[PDB]
Amino acid sequence: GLSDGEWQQVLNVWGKVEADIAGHGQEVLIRLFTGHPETLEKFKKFKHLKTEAEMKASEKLKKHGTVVLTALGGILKKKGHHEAKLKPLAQSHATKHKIPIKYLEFISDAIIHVLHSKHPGDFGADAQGAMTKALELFRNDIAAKYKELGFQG
Ligand code: HEM
Repeated sequence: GLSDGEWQQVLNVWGKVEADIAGHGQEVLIRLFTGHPETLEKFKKFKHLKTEAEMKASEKLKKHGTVVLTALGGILKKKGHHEAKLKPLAQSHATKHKIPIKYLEFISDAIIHVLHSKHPGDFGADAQGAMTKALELFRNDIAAKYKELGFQG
């Protein structure tokens, strides 16, 4: 779905993430939860966090941020051949935690927002378009697996 140049733009900005993956992950989750509070309800560990300030002080939230962006990074680095890396993630988010595709769109938006905020010089208009396409491919392929797994997403 993406050109070689588009994947380069994706992996270029992703390199910036790997220098502070916990900080990025924290900011992504806080953007998600504050922008779409219904998503917070999915997390038994975190839904007690009422405010952005409480979220920022949570070590466990930050650690989960690391887990999320580590998994996403592994998937992005597989470019268009990401099915093997994506498979276990689709499975867990269709069974252990049922996460609607809409919420994956919300976190996609959050990722794009955080990347634009922290690395604008590596995330101009075209790079943002490339990442948008990469995260769309991600959601589309998860959705396809969801259905096989019997989850309407
Ligand atoms: C870029 C998208 C996402 C990625 C890469 C991702 C990745 C992960 C990973 C690696 C785990 C731990 C292992 C696993 O269960 O698979 C996890 C757990 C979890 N995810 Fe996601 N996730 C994403 C989006 C979401 C969204 C949008 C929600 C809810 C709105 C969500 C809800 C959860 C919950 C509730 C857990 C368990 C947390 C815990 O153990 O306390 N995920 N996720």
